[PDB]
Amino acid sequence: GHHHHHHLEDADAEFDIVIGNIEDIIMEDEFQHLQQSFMEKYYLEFDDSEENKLSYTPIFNEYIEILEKHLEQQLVERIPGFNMDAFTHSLKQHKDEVSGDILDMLLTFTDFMAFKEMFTDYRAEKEGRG
Repeated sequence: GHHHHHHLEDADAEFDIVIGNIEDIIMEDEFQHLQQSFMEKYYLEFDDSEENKLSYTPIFNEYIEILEKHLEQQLVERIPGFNMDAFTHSLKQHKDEVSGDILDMLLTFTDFMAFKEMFTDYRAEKEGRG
């Protein structure tokens, strides 16, 4: 890992979809549950990854795998509580069953206040917070 930039679209529509909604859901997890669920059903009911040209196939898989991997371990060990990041939902399967609602309820001991503080600051500012 040693790059940073945005591009592609027509090749991987689903990617751009989750990407945009991801930066937005950063404030609300539920939002992702709905959006993601939509793209998931549509995608699964259409095609899968490993698409695009012969160069995009690997470049895409690697890239996504890199971020997904890092964010995966982070989100997994995150368990902040309050609607910190929906990345978890689209990360594994669906955190809708238990989001900031119940999570923050008990995990209130340390809501996303702190977690999101640094996490969001980087994640958001990274996706293009503004």
